[PDB]
Amino acid sequence: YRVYIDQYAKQDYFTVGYKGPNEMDAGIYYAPYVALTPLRGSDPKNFQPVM
Amino acid sequence: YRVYIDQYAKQDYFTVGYKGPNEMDAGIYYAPYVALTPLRGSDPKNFQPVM
Repeated sequence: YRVYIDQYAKQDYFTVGYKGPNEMDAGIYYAPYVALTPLRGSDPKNFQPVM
Repeated sequence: YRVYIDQYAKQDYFTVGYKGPNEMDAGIYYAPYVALTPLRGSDPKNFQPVM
């Protein structure tokens, strides 16, 4: 058993899981799509940058 | 006669015109001044481009 802490835990528990060898056999999928595309800009009224 | 169609025609008609050899001699003038200067930008509120 790989024991991962849950550092933020409101009560107490343990969740005994499963992870197969595949990334297909999981039980939940985190599927990224686009990752942190940074945007920039500035508003010409005050000329002070936003991001 | 140079017979041009008017492809958007409400009732029907023919307009017999004139165009001289000059482009000074017409009866109406389409005078361009600037042409489709494209403009771009993005509003820093929502960061989504406008054109």
